Amino acid sequence: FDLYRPTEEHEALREAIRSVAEDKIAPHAADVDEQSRFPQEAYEALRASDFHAPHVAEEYGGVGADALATCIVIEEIARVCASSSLIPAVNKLGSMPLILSGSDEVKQRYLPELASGEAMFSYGLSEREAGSDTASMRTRAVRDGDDWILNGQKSWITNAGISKYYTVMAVTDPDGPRGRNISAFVVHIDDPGFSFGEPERKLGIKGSPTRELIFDNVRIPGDRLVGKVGEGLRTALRTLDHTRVTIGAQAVGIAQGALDYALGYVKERKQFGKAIADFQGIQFMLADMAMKLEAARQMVYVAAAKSERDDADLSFYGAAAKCFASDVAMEITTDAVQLLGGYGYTRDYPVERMMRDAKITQIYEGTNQIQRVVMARQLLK
Amino acid sequence: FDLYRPTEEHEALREAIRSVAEDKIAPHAADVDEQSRFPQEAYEALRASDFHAPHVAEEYGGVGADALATCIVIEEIARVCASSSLIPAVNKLGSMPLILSGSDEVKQRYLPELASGEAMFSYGLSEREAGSDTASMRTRAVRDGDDWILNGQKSWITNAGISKYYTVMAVTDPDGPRGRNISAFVVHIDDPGFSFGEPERKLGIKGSPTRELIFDNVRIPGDRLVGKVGEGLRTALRTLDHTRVTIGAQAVGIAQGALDYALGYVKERKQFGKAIADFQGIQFMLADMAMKLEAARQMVYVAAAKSERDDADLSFYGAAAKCFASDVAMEITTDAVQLLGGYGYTRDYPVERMMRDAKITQIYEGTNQIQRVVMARQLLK
Amino acid sequence: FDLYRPTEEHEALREAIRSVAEDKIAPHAADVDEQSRFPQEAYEALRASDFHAPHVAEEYGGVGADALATCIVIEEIARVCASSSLIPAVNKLGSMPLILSGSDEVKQRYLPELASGEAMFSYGLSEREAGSDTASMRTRAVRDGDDWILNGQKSWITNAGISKYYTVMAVTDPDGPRGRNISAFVVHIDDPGFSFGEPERKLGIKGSPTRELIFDNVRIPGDRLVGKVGEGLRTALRTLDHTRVTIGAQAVGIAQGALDYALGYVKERKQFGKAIADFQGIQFMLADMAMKLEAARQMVYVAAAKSERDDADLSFYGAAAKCFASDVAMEITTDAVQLLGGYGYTRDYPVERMMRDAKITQIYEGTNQIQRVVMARQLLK
Amino acid sequence: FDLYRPTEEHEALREAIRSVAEDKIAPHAADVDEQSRFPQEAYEALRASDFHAPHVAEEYGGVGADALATCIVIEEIARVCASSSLIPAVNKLGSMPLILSGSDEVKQRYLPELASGEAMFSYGLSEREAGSDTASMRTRAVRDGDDWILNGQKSWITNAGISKYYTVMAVTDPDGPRGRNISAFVVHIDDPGFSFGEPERKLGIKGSPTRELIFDNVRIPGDRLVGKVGEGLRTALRTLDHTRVTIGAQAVGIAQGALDYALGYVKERKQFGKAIADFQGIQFMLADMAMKLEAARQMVYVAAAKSERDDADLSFYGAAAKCFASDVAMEITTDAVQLLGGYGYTRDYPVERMMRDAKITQIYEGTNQIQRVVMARQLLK
Ligand SMILES: Cc1cc2nc3c(=O)[nH]c(=O)nc-3n(C[C@H](O)[C@H](O)[C@H](O)COP(=O)(O)OP(=O)(O)OC[C@H]3O[C@@H](n4cnc5c(N)ncnc54)[C@H](O)[C@@H]3O)c2cc1C
Ligand SMILES: Cc1cc2nc3c(=O)[nH]c(=O)nc-3n(C[C@H](O)[C@H](O)[C@H](O)COP(=O)(O)OP(=O)(O)OC[C@H]3O[C@@H](n4cnc5c(N)ncnc54)[C@H](O)[C@@H]3O)c2cc1C
Ligand SMILES: Cc1cc2nc3c(=O)[nH]c(=O)nc-3n(C[C@H](O)[C@H](O)[C@H](O)COP(=O)(O)OP(=O)(O)OC[C@H]3O[C@@H](n4cnc5c(N)ncnc54)[C@H](O)[C@@H]3O)c2cc1C
Ligand SMILES: Cc1cc2nc3c(=O)[nH]c(=O)nc-3n(C[C@H](O)[C@H](O)[C@H](O)COP(=O)(O)OP(=O)(O)OC[C@H]3O[C@@H](n4cnc5c(N)ncnc54)[C@H](O)[C@@H]3O)c2cc1C
Ligand SMILES: CC(=O)SCCNC(=O)CCNC(=O)[C@H](O)C(C)(C)COP(=O)(O)OP(=O)(O)OC[C@H]1O[C@@H](n2cnc3c(N)ncnc32)[C@H](O)[C@@H]1OP(=O)(O)O
Ligand SMILES: CC(=O)SCCNC(=O)CCNC(=O)[C@H](O)C(C)(C)COP(=O)(O)OP(=O)(O)OC[C@H]1O[C@@H](n2cnc3c(N)ncnc32)[C@H](O)[C@@H]1OP(=O)(O)O
Ligand SMILES: CC(=O)SCCNC(=O)CCNC(=O)[C@H](O)C(C)(C)COP(=O)(O)OP(=O)(O)OC[C@H]1O[C@@H](n2cnc3c(N)ncnc32)[C@H](O)[C@@H]1OP(=O)(O)O
Ligand SMILES: CC(=O)SCCNC(=O)CCNC(=O)[C@H](O)C(C)(C)COP(=O)(O)OP(=O)(O)OC[C@H]1O[C@@H](n2cnc3c(N)ncnc32)[C@H](O)[C@@H]1OP(=O)(O)O
Repeated sequence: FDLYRPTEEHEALREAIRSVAEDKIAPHAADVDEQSRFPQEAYEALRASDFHAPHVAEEYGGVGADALATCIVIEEIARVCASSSLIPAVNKLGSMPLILSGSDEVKQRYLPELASGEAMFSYGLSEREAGSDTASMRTRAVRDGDDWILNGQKSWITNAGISKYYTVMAVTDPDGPRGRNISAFVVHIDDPGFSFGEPERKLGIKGSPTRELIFDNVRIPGDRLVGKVGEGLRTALRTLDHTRVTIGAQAVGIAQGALDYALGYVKERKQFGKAIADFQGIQFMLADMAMKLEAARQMVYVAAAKSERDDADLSFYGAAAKCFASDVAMEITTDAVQLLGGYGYTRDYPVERMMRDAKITQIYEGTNQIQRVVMARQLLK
Repeated sequence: FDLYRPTEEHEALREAIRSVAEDKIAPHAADVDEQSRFPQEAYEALRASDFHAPHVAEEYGGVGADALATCIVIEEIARVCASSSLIPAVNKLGSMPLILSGSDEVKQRYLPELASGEAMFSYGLSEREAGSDTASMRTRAVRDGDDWILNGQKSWITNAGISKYYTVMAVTDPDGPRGRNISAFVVHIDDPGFSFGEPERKLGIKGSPTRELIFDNVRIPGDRLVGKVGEGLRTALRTLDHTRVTIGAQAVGIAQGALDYALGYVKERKQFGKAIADFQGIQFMLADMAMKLEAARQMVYVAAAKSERDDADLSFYGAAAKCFASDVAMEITTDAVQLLGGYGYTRDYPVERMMRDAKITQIYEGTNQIQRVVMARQLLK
Repeated sequence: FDLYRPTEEHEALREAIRSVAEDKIAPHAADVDEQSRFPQEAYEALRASDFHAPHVAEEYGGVGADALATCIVIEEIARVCASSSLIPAVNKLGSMPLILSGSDEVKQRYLPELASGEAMFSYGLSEREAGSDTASMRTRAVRDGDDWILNGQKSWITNAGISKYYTVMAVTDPDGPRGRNISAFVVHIDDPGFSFGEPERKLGIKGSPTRELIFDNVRIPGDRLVGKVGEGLRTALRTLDHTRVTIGAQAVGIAQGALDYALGYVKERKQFGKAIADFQGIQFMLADMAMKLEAARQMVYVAAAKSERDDADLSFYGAAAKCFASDVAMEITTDAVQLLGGYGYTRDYPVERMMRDAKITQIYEGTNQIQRVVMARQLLK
Repeated sequence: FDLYRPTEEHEALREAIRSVAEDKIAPHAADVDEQSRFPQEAYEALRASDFHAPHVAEEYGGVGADALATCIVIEEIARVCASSSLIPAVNKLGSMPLILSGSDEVKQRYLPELASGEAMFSYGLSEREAGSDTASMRTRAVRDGDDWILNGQKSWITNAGISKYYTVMAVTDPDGPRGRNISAFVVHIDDPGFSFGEPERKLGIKGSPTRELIFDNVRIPGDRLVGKVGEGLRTALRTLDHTRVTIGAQAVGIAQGALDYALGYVKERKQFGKAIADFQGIQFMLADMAMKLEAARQMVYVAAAKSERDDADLSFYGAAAKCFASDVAMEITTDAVQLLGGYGYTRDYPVERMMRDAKITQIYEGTNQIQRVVMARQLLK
């Protein structure tokens, strides 16, 4: 009766990534956060064992991992270092427009490099004046001969400056129909006229660089185009249906690492002659954490399986899984800090970082408010 | 990729029970509640299509439906009439101690009658002074020759007076070790010295009779014994691991029928020139309802599959699924009443009954407080 | 230091109404609910001790109680019978348009009768197609000589059929400016062409009659007019600024009676060898109930004092106090049912009625959704 | 009708502290947090206008401000800089054992210095192995001639290293009765054998130093004793009844500054052609923030007035106000971050610091869990 559980191969993949995460990634998490620096140790351990971008097809030298497997990887990394979890998460986000809409030549040019881990990918959608409202973006791409000239800026780009390649969405016709006048392009770190802004000072995922892309007449070849002229936003949003699920998986992981730490702590700590775990009010809190986490985890796995089959209701299930899991992670991390008392408020324990990191999950890949707008559209048609 | 969904056979069973529920059961739900009377129409339609006790093995003339199938049946009935959903739910609860612990002869005597629907089952555990604290029960069974003599009372028995057979737990040794001095017996409606109390006046599931069993020197044969002397509480609690999941499935159904009604209503109703559904604050409420329901539904299906395999962690997952789904159903029904305004507060719409019925799901088969005690034990060992 | 408490005279008024409520009103509450019948015993005890309409000015034979005193009365009644609390609450709601906008002659005609308790008042604003959207009402009043002719219907009128007088809002010019084409009139129970609909079957406040007013060419004298032609909605909404606070006071009372009962119960009931109150998870629940109730109570008193002074920010504080206190009452009553276990789900204990009654407080005098619309307008200008 | 509001003198004090806070304190808040350094600018502006310790009696050169006035000061500072708010809050916490239990000579020695602002006070209760469980503390004070010798350690001391004087609680008889074998002493920064630990690295209130006190045979005169031998814990806990209210006032302030910023932001920011404030889902969020804040604020003022009169139920009201206001501040700050989107997650806006600072309010002066233990004791006796 193999209903409603991961396969044996998924559970073996879980032990393998857990093992890389606990030995190679976890030891460096406090320092990655404290110095706001890229988790280089984690990148190298993920690259050595093929967990840095597992979703890439075997045809390109990839692992060809399914959508649920990929979620388990991101979850198990996020359990110990949220910044590190963004290596596979943003590698998927940036590459997915190619995998969904790109020509065989574009795929063949870029995906092998991701597969071997010589290159990381970023995704450039958001701007200063168009975050949630992606259709109002102002970055322009103009034909010049067979070339494209890009002008404008993207905001908030994860792994910017480290990533070699940048999937960038830009207006290809300012008079074309709203939502359908935008195209996707691969931009290289060394393209002319392309700079980065100063790194953001953030609440959490501090080791993940977050920076503006600035495009000053960036000339790029015509073969940088991903899919069809004007179909770029369509591709960028179809991407978010799949990747929202991985941010759900991240939130679950962050929540799980916080619960693991709090549980271990309250079994050991004694006040009034008893373990903190022996107080029923604490038991009730722990039960609530565990029950909500498990509900979020299963809902993520249901959405991941939907992502793998491309089920017609993926839009609702990806928004619900991401929203739910991020809300739950926010509550659980806040409670994990609480359960350690004074100690939980200090950087000597990891729970305060986990609380800081959880808060991003409610904002990126579409604010939980936008998630609710998307869920309501699906219920009402 | 058949991960994290019901089988095609489960979806065909869903359309069949939905069809019986909408045509034969739903039309009578308001009257079942209003007159506090047994849903006889529903019993007859469930019996005619083999949904009154689907879990019984084919060996006994049953459907031999798996634990998830059984949950979908209870869910789809509970969508339209919570009182009716208790026909399969309490049939399982009452029969499960036989299925788990009874001899071939006991099973062969009672299960065929349930399978054909000539008999309903009830379960007698709780007492006046021992609800949550089952191990402190005072109903006694004393050997007399080969017979047993039962003395005491059970409280709160669902389908009492309608059920022909009663799985009753009683102390078989007042000096034996706590938790392990209790046995299970099948009691017939016509056994000597056995009466019922006056029906409870309840908030909801009003058509489901709820009554005390009174045992005044009830003489019954030695072959009424279910499993082993002293192992009765062990069996009764193992039962609740499986059946807690069906109360989760019930809560989901109640919540789903309330959301279906509220959605339909807010698309039609206009204030300030627009459909109520067009107000973003209402959209956010509806999204929250739908997202929480879906998280509860999936968590129930994960627990049901665990019930079918008898996974070692069933105890945690059944308590979490039941607790979560009942909490969520309470919130959603309260919000469904709200979304209809004045109309939602009247018995002309079904949402107020659905709110009243949802509240029981937080109390029976173990209060949500006891669910949290059980979940905390499992996390801490 | 007389800051942030009621006066000694308010505390003496509290003991007097508590005393009338516990002896004369409470004994009949279960029967008032069970038979859906008017609380006649309560009306007579409130009339005998001047608590049926205490807000009326001494100039009219009234008690001239301030807005906070009036809230304490409604609170202390609502502690034992929510239906009874609506005698002073709807007496205020119906009379307030006269007190605020009526001529000396209108006041002199109607308020003395309320003061002595020969007459109850109702308020007719809502319609079938205009609840929340009051400005879209369709009840019309047309001049004919010096008379007015009323045509249409009002929905959901509390104490209808018992009340002698009806403050009714109607369109006095279908071409006039939206919001400012409506007038208020006093309608007598015996006016020609005036009938009532069949009583609503409700979830709670079942002893309070709730019925449609039907106006079939109701001819009434020109001196029935309350304030100025077209200024009627302005008066009706100014009323709701004051009266929303009394529904806050009601919710507090309902919540307080539920907490009183649950506390008393969990001190007495024993499971597992201890009082239910000795379990820390229950302690935490009780603390949460008590803390939220007290926050709602104080916020109501702050709004009541604002109502008495007519502070400029009353609109925000009345909506916030009503919304908060009703949300809190809904949660507390739901938890009070839970704390009694099985017993809490039966009509032999009063907590289930208190839960049913609490739910109305989230809907009338402006849905909590409308309360949030009003609060957001005030924050944003 | 002067019910349920601050006096005119309280509102004039509010404008004066608001004015000092916005001009002299607010400009430095981001840098105080970013460099984890003491808010020296704020100390000097508070000292110049007599807001650094306003509660001290005029008899000692103080302002003699009442308990509500003192709460408004802490609230208005906390609106712009939570670290700065702890100057008056910890000055009160440290001095209160003297004000409540100290001799005229002890008061005359220490309070004038606080009043003029030449000295700050700290309070040393908590230890490594006794936080919540204060009665189990192990710091010892032993008589030697007329002197006392202190040995042990205190944990988590706010303003340690800056404060000149330290009210320290220590065991004065290890064989005496639990709870009643402890005394309070004033310790000077230059007493022999007294050192500080390395400053804690914290989530928030980073400019407030938090450090261990280490006592290595600290010899101090007999006249350092505050009140009576063995009555020290009694005094320390009576203190917390008053000071818990100021942490409520702090939380309110933090919440208010976060709401002020979010409101201002959502009126200006446009997506999809409209101000973010024009989206009803955002309106509902803002209403909820404002309504909960106001309920917390009033409940704090009610508790402050109780603190000023020393009402018999202060214990319940101080725990409820502190718990409620800190829970509400945690939710509101989390929502304020959310309402700014990406910007809210960066240190260029103050909302993320406000979220980090709010979390401490749930932990110090007694964890919200301990607050619930205290509230349940008061309800149940
Ligand atoms: C750490 C970090 C990393 C990021 N990485 C990337 C990346 O790699 N690639 C990329 O393209 N982007 C990235 N982003 C951008 C991120 O997804 C955007 O911030 C997000 O889409 C919100 O946009 P915004 O900040 O402009 O907020 P806005 O759109 O200005 O929204 C502000 C507030 O308004 C609310 N709101 C907006 N519209 C509505 C509506 N219609 N109804 C109700 N409420 C509404 C929002 O929920 C929010 O609370 C990143 C952001 C962060 C913080
Ligand atoms: C409609 C209905 C149908 C029922 N049908 C059946 C049936 O068919 N068969 C059957 O055997 N029983 C049946 N019951 C009984 C039901 O399961 C019991 O009410 C339930 O086990 C709770 O028992 P109680 O009412 O005695 O509450 P108590 O055990 O008295 O509990 C009272 C309160 O204390 C709390 N509490 C108790 N122990 C703890 C603890 N250790 N820690 C924290 N909080 C605690 C509970 O959660 C509850 O809130 C039914 C009940 C109802 C209402
Ligand atoms: C027991 C009872 C007694 C009553 N007594 C009286 C009385 O004495 N006098 C009287 O005049 N009326 C009375 N009423 C009417 C009551 O105040 C109305 O039901 C209320 O104003 C809501 O109107 P409605 O039922 O038409 O709901 P609708 O206005 O149809 O609202 C339906 C749903 O839409 C939501 N909604 C509506 N507008 C918005 C919006 N703009 N933004 C977001 N959500 C929105 C509402 O909150 C609600 O959830 C009574 C009602 C009841 C149930
Ligand atoms: C920034 C900061 C500043 C501080 N400043 C001062 C200061 O100036 N002076 C001072 O004396 N102290 C100070 N403290 C100490 C602070 O008040 C303590 O941390 C607090 O009393 C909790 O103690 P703890 O950390 O040892 O947690 P513990 O007591 O170990 O508690 C751990 C967890 O167990 C829970 N818990 C404990 N007992 C129970 C129970 N009986 N029932 C249920 N749950 C329980 C707690 O709520 C918490 O969630 C400060 C702390 C911080 C973080
Ligand atoms: C991970 C980060 O940090 S980066 C990404 C962060 N940003 C986001 O997640 C953006 C959040 N916003 C969005 O998802 C969208 O802008 C929304 C949901 C707000 C909708 O905005 P709208 O202006 O209403 O867009 P609309 O729904 O018209 O979509 C525009 C076009 O894309 C298409 N589209 C939208 N969603 C999808 C989808 N899931 N799959 C395929 N196409 C889609 C539309 O159908 C439309 O094309 P069409 O006109 O030919 O049908
Ligand atoms: C559906 C209704 O309306 S009817 C049922 C309603 N009532 C309930 O759900 C009862 C709620 N209460 C319970 O579940 C239990 O009484 C609990 C969880 C509170 C535990 O009570 P305790 O006194 O702590 O019982 P304890 O855990 O010692 O269990 C007693 C015995 O049953 C066994 N047992 C308990 N749970 C299980 C289980 N899930 N599977 C098998 N055996 C079990 C124990 O191991 C023990 O036997 P042992 O001593 O040989 O190990
Ligand atoms: C107790 C029950 O069961 S009965 C009452 C139940 N019904 C309600 O509570 C109704 C709920 N709805 C309302 O409060 C209103 O209809 C609202 C808040 C939704 C606003 O509706 P809108 O169409 O937006 O009305 P608007 O705000 O323009 O008000 C109409 C007029 O009344 C005035 N008005 C509104 N509120 C007030 C007030 N508090 N005081 C004085 N005048 C007011 C307006 O200023 C306007 O007159 P103007 O154009 O001369 O300024
Ligand atoms: C601000 C910070 O960061 S510093 C302060 C941080 N720490 C705290 O707030 C500590 C939290 N803990 C406490 O409040 C207490 O230790 C509690 C509530 C957990 C109670 O602990 P217990 O061991 O149960 O203490 P108990 O209630 O017996 O109190 C000990 C003694 O103090 C007395 N006492 C307790 N509360 C008070 C009070 N509010 N007023 C006066 N005396 C009091 C008791 O009556 C008792 O003396 P007694 O035996 O003569 O009656």
